[PDB]
Amino acid sequence: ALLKRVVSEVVATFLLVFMTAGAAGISGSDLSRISQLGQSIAGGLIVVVMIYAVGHISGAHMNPAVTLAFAVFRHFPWIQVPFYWAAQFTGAIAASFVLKAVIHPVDVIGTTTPVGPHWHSLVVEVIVTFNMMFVTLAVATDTRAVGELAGLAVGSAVCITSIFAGAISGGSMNPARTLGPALASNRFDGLWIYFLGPVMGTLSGAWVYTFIR
Amino acid sequence: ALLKRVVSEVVATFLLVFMTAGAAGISGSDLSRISQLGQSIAGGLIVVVMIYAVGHISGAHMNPAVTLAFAVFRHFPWIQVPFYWAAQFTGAIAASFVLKAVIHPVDVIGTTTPVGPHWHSLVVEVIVTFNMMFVTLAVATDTRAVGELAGLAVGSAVCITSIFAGAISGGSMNPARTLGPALASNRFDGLWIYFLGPVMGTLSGAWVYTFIRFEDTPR
Amino acid sequence: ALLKRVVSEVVATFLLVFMTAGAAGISGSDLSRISQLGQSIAGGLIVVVMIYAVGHISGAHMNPAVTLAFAVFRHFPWIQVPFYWAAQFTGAIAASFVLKAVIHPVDVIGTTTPVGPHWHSLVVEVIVTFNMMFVTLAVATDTRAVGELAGLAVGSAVCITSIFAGAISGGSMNPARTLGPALASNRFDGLWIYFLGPVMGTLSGAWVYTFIRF
Amino acid sequence: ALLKRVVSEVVATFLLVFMTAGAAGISGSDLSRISQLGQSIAGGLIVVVMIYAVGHISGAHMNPAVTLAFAVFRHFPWIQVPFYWAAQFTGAIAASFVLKAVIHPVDVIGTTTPVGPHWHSLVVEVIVTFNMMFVTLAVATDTRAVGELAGLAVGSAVCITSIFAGAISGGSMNPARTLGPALASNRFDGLWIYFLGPVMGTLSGAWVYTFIRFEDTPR
Ligand SMILES: CCCCCCCCO[C@@H]1O[C@H](CO)[C@@H](O)[C@H](O)[C@H]1O
Ligand code: NA
Ligand code: NA
Ligand code: NA
Ligand code: NA
Repeated sequence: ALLKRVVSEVVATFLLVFMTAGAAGISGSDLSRISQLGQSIAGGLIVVVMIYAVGHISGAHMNPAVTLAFAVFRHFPWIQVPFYWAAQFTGAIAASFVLKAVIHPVDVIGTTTPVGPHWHSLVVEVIVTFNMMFVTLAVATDTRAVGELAGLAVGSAVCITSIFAGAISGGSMNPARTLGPALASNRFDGLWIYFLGPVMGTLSGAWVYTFIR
Repeated sequence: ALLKRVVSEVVATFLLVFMTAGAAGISGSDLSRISQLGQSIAGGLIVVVMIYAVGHISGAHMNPAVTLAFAVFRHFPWIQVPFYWAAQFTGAIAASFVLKAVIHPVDVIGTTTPVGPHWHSLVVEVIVTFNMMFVTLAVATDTRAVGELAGLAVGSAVCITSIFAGAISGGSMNPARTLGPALASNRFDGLWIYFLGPVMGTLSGAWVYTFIRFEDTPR
Repeated sequence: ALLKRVVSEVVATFLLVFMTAGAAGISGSDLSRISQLGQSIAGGLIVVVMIYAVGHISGAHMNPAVTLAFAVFRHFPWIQVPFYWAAQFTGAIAASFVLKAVIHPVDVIGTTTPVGPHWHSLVVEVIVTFNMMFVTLAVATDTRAVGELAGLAVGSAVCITSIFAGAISGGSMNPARTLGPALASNRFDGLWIYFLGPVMGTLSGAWVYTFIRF
Repeated sequence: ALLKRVVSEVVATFLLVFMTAGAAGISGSDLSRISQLGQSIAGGLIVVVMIYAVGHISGAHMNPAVTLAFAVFRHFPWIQVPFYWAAQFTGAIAASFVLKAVIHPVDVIGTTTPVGPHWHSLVVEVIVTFNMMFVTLAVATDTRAVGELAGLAVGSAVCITSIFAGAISGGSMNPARTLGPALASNRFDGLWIYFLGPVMGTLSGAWVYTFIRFEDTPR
């Protein structure tokens, strides 16, 4: 079971970063090849796809901050958390180095970096990650919520992040989605934001939902 | 119960306004940062997200004119209306001022103000608000409707309003969503429209659905 | 009950046309106010909204050609068809003239008129209307289909029609949605296409679905 | 019952290619007529619509590589594979020539051809087709998946393909949807990629889903 969940998360996060960072990097190189809104939509839709494809096998976390929040609030076994982390970072990094080849001569592989003061990007990442984790705890753990629509709801949140936070921080919510492209592009500006921001956001969204449910 | 629902409404209206106004304001300052269509899609999607997040906790009104319409048509208890109201205005205002901090130097924080003669904005806000409350009453209160799709159905209305009414009134339907950004941006052009228009919209959309949901309608 | 269904259809069709022709007319006037894709998206979304609002009351036909095809294939009673037709045209025409006042000085109120040779628009209206009626009959009348997703499915078809057929015929599928704006705009080019194409479209789509269904 | 499924696949594949290649071709002639994003959305939405129309009839394959993968992994009878392939190629080519008539004087009919080095298009077609088939096998065959949402999930994969792979290979995943337009355009650049790529993509996607769907996978 653990092996199949690990493979599921490797593949789901690989596809998440491949489509998200691929569309972002091509768009950033030339808006006539992929529009800004088009790359934001693609980032939302790949989360929709992965949730309906493996949400019932691994839970489709694709995101180390999400796995952490689920474990902290007793929705997921702590013993599996390092494995999920190993899987998500592995898939994100593989995706990014595959892109670095197949979208060449584009050499900024859909990184998330801050526009403007870094603290803007800190606060925005926290809030938009909160929104995503808040709805995630509802649709993934509350029988009173509409679980069949989990994919649409979480993808919607990712799309929002991409449209709005994309203009400030690049709209990550996801240390692995950030770190892969950063390595493939050798671009690390503000990297710590994309670790601290999302963890704060996932832990607070979860906490607030756990209070109100 | 009540306090959880207040917290729900404050968080949901905050996140509604943060995303709606922040995307609309950044877009309004520079369309290469966020496209017009992008800021409208974000507006609809945040309402989808919040309905799937808290519809089963507080009803995810996130809008005082919706709360009012629900109470008037006996779907929501009057005693909690002020609490919901305070939550929504609180969240909206808090969000607008966090935006004012973090989208700086953008200074117009996604306001809704009239394009052209103000009665165009009044008529449009009533009708697009009617649309949103009409479908809301159906999906939230009618067992024959598809309650599981409430978020998608209401968000779709919100998206239409942002696309079409965005070009005339700014597409609010939501007195708190208008007022927060107004205070944060010191822009109040036509502000009364965004109270009267949505109230008339929700009351009338609720009234019409109430008339058609029953073959023999009471009263 | 017929009264409430007629009111349902007047309201739903008014709103379909108000949003669809409103967005199209403002976009046609100035793409910086509403984008081309934006107005297409609004056209699909209002059908989503109306199907979830009144599909369980009147069936959210909103379209005389759809009402007709439902009745021909015995899914809807013939005696209500004229009332549905009256409701639909009435709502469409009223919304169009409401638009004429509130989007002034825009004066083309979101019409659907052909681009290039008229017969292109005829064929395309037939085919895109087939697609919409085909999915409609599955989701509205086949218990093996996903009835809960009917609004999403039918609205999707409407959005495709706006995006693609919008470049050829204006993408109507809907005699009332075309006639309302035509009257409000005083523009009638190719009007007959938007009666005959959609009727052929809905009848043929319903025929083929009726043939393949189990 | 086979004739009904064959008619279902002719019609579904015809409408898939009619709307996908029609929008792509008009957009490729003139972005002011249909936007690039718009034609991408049309491509995803027609798959949504066809899955909800005929998923319960024929299974809404509309794609010979999908039929192939379903049959290899014992979800579809081998004996019907040639009938579905015949249906899909007939529907697709017929749609292409109808378009050639009604979008004239546009003469490139929504073709999928490589941008840049052809090997990129091979790799990308494999990966994006893998994504499509992976979710497909979940929602069409796994009782734990949300089958009612199959249309939306598969249409979403198609949309992503059109947006991202559209800038590299044209985003096909579908030998039929490539071949029809190529014949009608007299345009065959890198055609083999749209046979090999999608076949590799659906087989490996179906393989990896088969691997992960069971704790103890038979073999
Ligand atoms: C991952 C590497 C895959 C190897 C295949 C590379 C794709 C080459 O591409 C092919 O190159 C041929 C030249 O031999 C040309 O004749 C074809 O037109 C072209 O499509
Ligand atoms: Na539930
Ligand atoms: Na219901
Ligand atoms: Na059903
Ligand atoms: Na299921």
